[PDB]
Formats: sequence, structure tokens, C-alpha cells
Amino acid sequence: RVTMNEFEYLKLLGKGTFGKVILVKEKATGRYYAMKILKKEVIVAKDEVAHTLTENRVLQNSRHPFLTALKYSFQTHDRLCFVMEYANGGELFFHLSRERVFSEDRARFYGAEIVSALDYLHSEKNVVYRDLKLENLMLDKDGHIKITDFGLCKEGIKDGATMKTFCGTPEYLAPEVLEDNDYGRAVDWWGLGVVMYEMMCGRLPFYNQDHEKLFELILMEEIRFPRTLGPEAKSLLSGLLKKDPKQRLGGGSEDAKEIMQHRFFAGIVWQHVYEKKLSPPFKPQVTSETDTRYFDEEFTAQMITITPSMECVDSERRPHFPQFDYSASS
Ligand SMILES: CC(C)NC[C@@H](C(=O)N1CCN(c2ncnc3c2[C@H](C)C[C@H]3O)CC1)c1ccc(Cl)cc1
Repeated sequence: RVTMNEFEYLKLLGKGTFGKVILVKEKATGRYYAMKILKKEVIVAKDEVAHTLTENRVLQNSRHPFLTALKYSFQTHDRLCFVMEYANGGELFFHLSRERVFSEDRARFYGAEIVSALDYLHSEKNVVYRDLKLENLMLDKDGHIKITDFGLCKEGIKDGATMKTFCGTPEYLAPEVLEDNDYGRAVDWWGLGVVMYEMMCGRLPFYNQDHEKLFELILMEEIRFPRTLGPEAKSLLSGLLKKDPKQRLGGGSEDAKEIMQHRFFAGIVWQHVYEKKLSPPFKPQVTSETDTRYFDEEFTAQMITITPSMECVDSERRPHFPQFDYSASS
């Protein structure tokens, strides 16, 4: 039976719109985790309840080498706590920022891992991820991808079933989402297109600081590439960033298999991707189990405290949530 008292709170790893993530040590075991901490009050007030419960569900129901693994979820009278594996390599942005562009080989390696994870979610879990953006990609201590943040997932989506919720970050929205006339699972391949584009090209495929103008570009503007980009990369990215999901790579009944067989991935053995038999091109150079070199000092410098008999309280501002009683089976 796990509570807040079972952990030592070490360093702030980041803050998002709805809460914060702390590097913790489980005292009993000496193991290190990233604890995501949400205020019930804030979740309720910002209408983030449904997303939070979706994230909780999808984490409990999924086991994949490239999806962040949940160890515990539990709740206090005022908090919801996700204890997850600590992705020691930080956010991919940290790296991509600094290096400007990844090589095609390194993007290919990350792209394959992301395809592997999305194929599992689509094929095995009937889940559409919907939130594929650079910010949701981290690296584990070995340099393998971890997709994080499952709040915008859609469950129970089998084959060609459609969704209609308008959601996702403005720069990353697929044309059919902006059309707002229903969309399907190929929205994830649009997202793979955008992140692989950022990795290889060093910038978003489409950008304007005005959203109306950004949305016009996403919908209408043909993709362009820096002229150093190799032909196969350009072919992959053009196929992923087709405006019409029916013409998009991965947009047909074969889903991920169409992307897996693209010649950009020639020579990749997909079972070996899954088994982590491809050596990462970058290994995080962390020197301890608590090294936070791949996290922003803006966050890690900050002080941590217990806030910034109530076991059964179930109020409107602070509900007693279902399924926050989770400890992964050993
Ligand atoms: C660019 C910035 C806005 N990014 C915000 C982002 C962030 O700073 N992050 C860094 C810390 N952070 C993580 N840090 C380490 N390991 C892990 C995570 C995930 C919880 C999954 C787990 O393997 C989460 C991502 C974030 C996301 C959600 C919350 Cl609640 C708090 C922070």
C-alpha cells in the first residue's frame, strides 16, 4: 500500500500546464522514478479530468518497450500521483535544440521505435495516440525512445473507426483534424511525419505565429525540404505528410506495415527494433541514478515542498477518482 510518505523527493524535472514531475526515490527499495503530481482541484477546474483518467487507463493497460512504464498510481485527498520509470535521457527537444538537426540514421532509429510503439497501440490496443509532438518524446538511460503523456489517447478505435474530438497542439494538427469533419488513426502518421521532419530538418514543416495562418499552411501548403535532405527521407516525409489521409503513408488498411516497408527503413528488422537490438546512436552520459544533466536547470534548481484523516473525502473540487489504486504486478 503506497503513499507520498514512501518516497524521497529529490529534484524538480519539469512543470507542465496541469502539474509537475519530480525525481523521487522509493525509500524501501532504493529505486528511482519520475513522479507526476497533479492537483485534483486544478484538473477539475481546467476540465482535464477525462484526459487524466484516460492517461491512467492507457498506462495501466499497455506494456511496450517504447512507452513510459507506470509503476504506481495513487491519490491523496488533494493529489493524483503517477510513479513512472525515470527517462534519464530527458526530452528529445533538449538534444535536438542543441544539435540543430539529427543525422538521417539517428532520425531513422528514433522513427522506427516510434512506429513500433504506434503499431502496438493501433493493432494491439485499438488506441489512437493523437498527441504525437516532439515534446512527448524522451530518451531512457540507454538512449531508446519513450513516448510519454497519454491524456489525448482514444480507446476502442478498431480499424477504420472515426473520431471527432478536436485536440492536439496547433503546430502538430493533421489537416483532417483541422477540417473538423471526423478523422481516423492515420492522424498518428501525420504526427510521425512532423516529428521526423523536425529531427531531420531542424524546424517545423509549417509555422506561423498566427494560428489562422498556421492552419492555412497545414491544410493547403505543399511540404518543402532543405535541399541537403536525401531522396528516401524526402519520400518518407512526403508520404507521411500527405494532406489526404487516404493518400498518406500508413493511411490504408495495412496501417504501420506500409511505413515499415518504405525504403527509408530498408534493412531494418522490425523484431529487432522491438527487442532493443539496435544500438542507440546516442547514449545518455549520466553518471549517477540521480544525474539530471538532460533536464533544464530552470526546473532542477527549484526547491521542492509538501504542496506547491482524509482517506475517504470525495468532494466536487476534489473527487475520489476510480482506478487510482494501482501497483504494477511484479
Ligand atoms: C517543454 C515543457 C513545457 N515540458 C513539460 C513536461 C516536462 O517538463 N517533462 C520533463 C519531466 N518529465 C519526465 N521526466 C522524466 N521521466 C519521465 C517524465 C515523464 C513523466 C515520463 C517519465 O519517463 C515529463 C516531461 C511536463 C509534462 C507534464 C507535466 Cl505534469 C510536467 C512537465
